[PDB]
Amino acid sequence: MITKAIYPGTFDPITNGHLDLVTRASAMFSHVILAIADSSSKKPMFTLDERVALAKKVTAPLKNVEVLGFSELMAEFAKKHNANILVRGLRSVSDFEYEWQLANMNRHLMPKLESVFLIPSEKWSFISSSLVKEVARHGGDITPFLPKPVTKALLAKLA
Amino acid sequence: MITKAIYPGTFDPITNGHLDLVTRASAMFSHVILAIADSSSKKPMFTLDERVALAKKVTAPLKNVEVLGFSELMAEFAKKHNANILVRGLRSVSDFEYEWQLANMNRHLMPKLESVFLIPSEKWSFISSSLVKEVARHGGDITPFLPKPVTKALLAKLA
Amino acid sequence: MITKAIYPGTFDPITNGHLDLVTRASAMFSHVILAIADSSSKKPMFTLDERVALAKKVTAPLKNVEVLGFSELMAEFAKKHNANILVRGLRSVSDFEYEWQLANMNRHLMPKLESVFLIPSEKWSFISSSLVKEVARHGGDITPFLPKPVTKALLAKLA
Amino acid sequence: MITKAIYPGTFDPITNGHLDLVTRASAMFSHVILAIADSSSKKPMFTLDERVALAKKVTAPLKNVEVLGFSELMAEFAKKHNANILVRGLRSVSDFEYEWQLANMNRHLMPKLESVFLIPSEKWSFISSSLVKEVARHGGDITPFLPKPVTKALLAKLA
Amino acid sequence: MITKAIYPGTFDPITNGHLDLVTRASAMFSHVILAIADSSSKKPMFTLDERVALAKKVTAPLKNVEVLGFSELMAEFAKKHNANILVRGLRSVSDFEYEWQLANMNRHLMPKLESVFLIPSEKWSFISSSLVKEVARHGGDITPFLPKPVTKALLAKLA
Amino acid sequence: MITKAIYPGTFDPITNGHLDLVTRASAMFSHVILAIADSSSKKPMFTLDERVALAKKVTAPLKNVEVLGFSELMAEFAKKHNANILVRGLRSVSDFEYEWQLANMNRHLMPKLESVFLIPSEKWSFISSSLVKEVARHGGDITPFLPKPVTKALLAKLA
Ligand SMILES: CC(C)(COP(=O)(O)OP(=O)(O)OC[C@H]1O[C@@H](n2cnc3c(N)ncnc32)[C@H](O)[C@@H]1OP(=O)(O)O)[C@@H](O)C(=O)NCCC(=O)NCCS
Ligand SMILES: CC(C)(COP(=O)(O)OP(=O)(O)OC[C@H]1O[C@@H](n2cnc3c(N)ncnc32)[C@H](O)[C@@H]1OP(=O)(O)O)[C@@H](O)C(=O)NCCC(=O)NCCS
Ligand SMILES: CC(C)(COP(=O)(O)OP(=O)(O)OC[C@H]1O[C@@H](n2cnc3c(N)ncnc32)[C@H](O)[C@@H]1OP(=O)(O)O)[C@@H](O)C(=O)NCCC(=O)NCCS
Ligand SMILES: CC(C)(COP(=O)(O)OP(=O)(O)OC[C@H]1O[C@@H](n2cnc3c(N)ncnc32)[C@H](O)[C@@H]1OP(=O)(O)O)[C@@H](O)C(=O)NCCC(=O)NCCS
Ligand SMILES: CC(C)(COP(=O)(O)OP(=O)(O)OC[C@H]1O[C@@H](n2cnc3c(N)ncnc32)[C@H](O)[C@@H]1OP(=O)(O)O)[C@@H](O)C(=O)NCCC(=O)NCCS
Ligand SMILES: CC(C)(COP(=O)(O)OP(=O)(O)OC[C@H]1O[C@@H](n2cnc3c(N)ncnc32)[C@H](O)[C@@H]1OP(=O)(O)O)[C@@H](O)C(=O)NCCC(=O)NCCS
Repeated sequence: MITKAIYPGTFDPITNGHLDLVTRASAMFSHVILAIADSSSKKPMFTLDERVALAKKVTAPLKNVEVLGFSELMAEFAKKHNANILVRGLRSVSDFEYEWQLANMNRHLMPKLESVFLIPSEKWSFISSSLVKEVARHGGDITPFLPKPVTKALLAKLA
Repeated sequence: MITKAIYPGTFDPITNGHLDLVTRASAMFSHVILAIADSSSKKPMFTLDERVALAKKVTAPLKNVEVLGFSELMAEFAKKHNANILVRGLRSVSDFEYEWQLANMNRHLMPKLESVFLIPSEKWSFISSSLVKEVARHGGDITPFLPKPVTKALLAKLA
Repeated sequence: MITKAIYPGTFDPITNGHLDLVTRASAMFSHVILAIADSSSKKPMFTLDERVALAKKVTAPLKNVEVLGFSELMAEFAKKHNANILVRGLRSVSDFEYEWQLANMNRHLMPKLESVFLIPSEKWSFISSSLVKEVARHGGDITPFLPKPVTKALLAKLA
Repeated sequence: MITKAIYPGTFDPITNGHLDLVTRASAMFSHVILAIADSSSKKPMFTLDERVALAKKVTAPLKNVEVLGFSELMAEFAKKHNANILVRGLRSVSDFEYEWQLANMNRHLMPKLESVFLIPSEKWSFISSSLVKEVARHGGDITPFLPKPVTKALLAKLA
Repeated sequence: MITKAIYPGTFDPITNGHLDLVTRASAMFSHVILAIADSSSKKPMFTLDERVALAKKVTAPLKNVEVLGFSELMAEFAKKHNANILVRGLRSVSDFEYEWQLANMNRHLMPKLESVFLIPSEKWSFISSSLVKEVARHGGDITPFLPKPVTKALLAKLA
Repeated sequence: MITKAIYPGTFDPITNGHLDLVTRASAMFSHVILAIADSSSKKPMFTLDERVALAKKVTAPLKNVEVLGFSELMAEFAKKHNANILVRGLRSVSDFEYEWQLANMNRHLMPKLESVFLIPSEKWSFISSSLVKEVARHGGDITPFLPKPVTKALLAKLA
């Protein structure tokens, strides 16, 4: 039996929370696409190419993980790649509303794609990317929250 | 790659919500144990044997689902059955607290068992077993909420 | 156009929160039944007759409010009284889950009965009956939380 | 006894969720104004005139519903129209905070206007307008979520 | 300036979460009473004397912490001890409702006593005493969740 | 024993909710800095100097409160001022997520700074600054929500 899962997000940038979730998804499913949405209208700090390069560095040890950027409808991209499982995180109760909305919308768009949720380790659940960037903008130490090469890119982006 | 998942609960009795979640788990994983906890101290309405018999009737069409009752530590039962994935439902934000507590406890008890969460269909998410029993006690129609043989057993239990 | 609303609860005992909600419902609808469920299996402190007598004293100034005790299915009682609107309170986010479950169940039981929700005044929203009783058991002052005759009955019940 | 209710919102555009709530309000109250706030500072996709025209098409079968655009304080508009009831939706727990804030503010602005809340059908509760627009921008099917003429206008707005 | 804080609870038994909160309160305030409510009607597993003895062992290194059992109204006990600050934990969003209710009730009972809240370390926030006892009843390892002497007493209580 | 607390925020502008929290913090701690973040990237309505002047007027009666504007990392500012306690508000469950994220981030940035939370009076808990500004923009009365001199400045800012 073969599961092809998609882990979609803007990953701007990939964090230690994302790394925990993709590592766990990697262990459970045959193949995982870490799918990075262009999200142009959402004004990312890093370009799609920069985000893809960071995610590849961070997920390199995971054999059955593939990083792909995409600009289309997520449901269309999943269909294209024959994915049948969408994996998303729930850091705390507050994440539930939007995951429920997305999962219901995706149910309409691609009835065969099942959404499943993982709760990140307690080490990473409080991590908000906006707050990490805010701390970085003020020169605060963000090394615990991001992979090494991500910390390096973020600091460079802000210097 | 082979996933053996456990879907544990008291299932007192199995509802259309449980049926939706086990059917979806059945489609995703190689094998699913629908594991019914004795839960003696939690005072179930149906005996363990009655609950196992109902769950077998309701899950009979699902080839790769096995129904087993258990009285021990859930983590010990999973280890015994070489399960590596625990599947649980999240009906709404309110279910998150207890799933987060259980998942963290289970992480300590069996570090290799991953917990994953499914959100039931909008058709069934509002279903509370206590409220279904309350309605049944007052002679109200509960046919939409439970499989046919479960409705039959519940009505008999209450007549 | 004529609205007959039902405001159902265990009212064990009626509080200043209930009084605020029934007073507001009284102002909006043609007629309001303040319907007191027997709720025998839920072990009320006050008998149904005691609860009905307290609610009558407290709602006496409200011309178009009628207090009735009932032991059947709430939906059946509403049908019996030709009620088309069920009014319930939401004190805070935490009350939402159970109101959503009840409203969906009631939708199945009586499709024509509409449930509508009021948020109690900030003066009363934090009031929990269990906590008021707990404070009363320890001789603490509960006069702000209950109508005068209710405070009198509760104190007598506990002396 | 006569209830004039106001159902205020930005309605950008009116959705099947709004239609469900206004239809239910229509059944309960003598008259309903579906009041569309200009909300200029909130940058709507559709002009006020476009939104009013869509809401009129969608609410045409409801005899006692009137659609009006307004740019002033909602409380002032309600006073102007002698409305005594404000109806708003609660899709899930997450909507509670803002409704509680608005209702308290409106209590100060117009003490006689009562706010009352309806929970939309399970068919529509997960619908977020931002997410529907996002799906539409990517060419995904949004026909289940919006009335036919709204789907038509949205698609045209985005082509 | 001198702060005498009270940290009240049933402490049945004291956990590593309680220890974290009392240690932090100890660092901030001049004196802390760790106040153990008899809570007879709430059916504790450990007697008041057993709970007091466990809390004394666990808080012994904290110079300015005093452990006292009490059976009266918490507000009366605080007044008796001239406490002006009540410290309580918030493990997650789900704890907020009851703390808000208690704090408002305590405001009425003793207007000069201020309630203040601490969030436990991420190491301990998921710990539920009921779930720890449930795991202990089934022979599971609970050593990470309770101080050593508490683990010893609990195991003995259950053997 | 000496507590130096910091109460940080954008205070754009200071509200009666902030005044309640700082007054309570003033009563509990030896010294309180009401610290106003420049928050340039968050586009405040009032300049930092305007916000500092308003906060000084409103906190003038509080002997042990000092108002200071700052543009750096909050943790760095606290270290600079030898603060050991950070005080923040929790108006309702909805505020918990962001306070938990901030508190965890601040734990990493300055391990010795303890965060503690106060719940504002029921009089002020529903107050949202964005909604007060929205009401002010439409000429509605906001006098209950802001100190007198703040109402004066806001009205002038909007005329
Ligand atoms: C991109 C897409 C997957 C959303 O992903 P995402 O959650 O926004 O991406 P990320 O996990 O990397 O995080 C994005 C932002 O929202 C936050 N976020 C993510 N999940 C969240 C949740 N469930 N609740 C609240 N915030 C959340 C992120 O943390 C980040 O905020 P931050 O910058 O402060 O960290 C989704 O919109 C998508 O499928 N895009 C393609 C177009 C499409 O198909 N749209 C319709 C899908 S139904
Ligand atoms: C049995 C066990 C899996 C819990 O399962 P469960 O969720 O209670 O079983 P069910 O899904 O059938 O429901 C049980 C009751 O709690 C409710 N419930 C289930 N999940 C819930 C959630 N996350 N939040 C709130 N309520 C929930 C159920 O609906 C039911 O209530 P109801 O009678 O009104 O319907 C768990 O305690 C267990 O693993 N037992 C074995 C012993 C053990 O190992 N304990 C330690 C595990 S960390
Ligand atoms: C009685 C009935 C209306 C529920 O009412 P109720 O909310 O329990 O009655 P009250 O408002 O007086 O409060 C009952 C208890 O639950 C609490 N409560 C009420 N609404 C709540 C909410 N939505 N969320 C959490 N707790 C709530 C009450 O405060 C009280 O607890 P307390 O003793 O600490 O104060 C309902 O079960 C009923 O319709 N009974 C008749 C039988 C029936 O038809 N059942 C099926 C209906 S779908
Ligand atoms: C317009 C007004 C009624 C708010 O209405 P509204 O809820 O924003 O309008 P809609 O229901 O059509 O939705 C507006 C946006 O916020 C969302 N929303 C609506 N209610 C919500 C809730 N309670 N919680 C979270 N989001 C909500 C909507 O879905 C929409 O977001 P989307 O574009 O992703 O769909 C209100 O601000 C108003 O009265 N305006 C007039 C000026 C005024 O009087 N202001 C002070 C009133 S106290
Ligand atoms: C005892 C008293 C302080 C409550 O304390 P407490 O929170 O129940 O005591 P603990 O922190 O040790 O925990 C008690 C139980 O409720 C849980 N709990 C504690 N705080 C909680 C919260 N805010 N939300 C949900 N559950 C909570 C505990 O974890 C424990 O459950 P568990 O056995 O699964 O672990 C309170 O009722 C009191 O002041 N008692 C004296 C009498 C009185 O004055 N009453 C009126 C006070 S307003
Ligand atoms: C400024 C800082 C303290 C945040 O404070 P703040 O909460 O935003 O300031 P205020 O209390 O005056 O309110 C700011 C806005 O967010 C809202 N808000 C405040 N606390 C909130 C909460 N916990 N949840 C949701 N919204 C909240 C405010 O009400 C206001 O919104 P409004 O304009 O509608 O009223 C924080 O970002 C900071 O420390 N800044 C300095 C830079 C830094 O060190 N960053 C990293 C800290 S971990």
